Amino acid sequence: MNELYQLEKEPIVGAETFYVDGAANRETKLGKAGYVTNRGRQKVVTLTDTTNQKTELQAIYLALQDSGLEVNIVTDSQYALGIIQAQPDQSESELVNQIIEQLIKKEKVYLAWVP
Repeated sequence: MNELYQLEKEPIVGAETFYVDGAANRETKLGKAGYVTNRGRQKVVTLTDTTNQKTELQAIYLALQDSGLEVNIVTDSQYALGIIQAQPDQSESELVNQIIEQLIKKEKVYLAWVP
């Protein structure tokens, strides 16, 4: 079963707004994810063996975890919000997974973007 979320087109009036951020140093694999909210709450967690993509997603997860039943979340990561947006499209994820499975089984493959 493909369970779907519903997002608001505008901020929820009166709801806590979490400004979330995350970053992972490419060399140490050590990242920090966290938020500051309009109501003056702040949290910063540390993640071991992580990537930029994962910490940015983690920051959103934290906000969802620590927020009430109504919540506004502003991320500085286009990537994280993009992953979430694409999640409901089961067909696309299948297509992409099947490409990757094909790539795995090839003995040699040159794959390149040529403008």
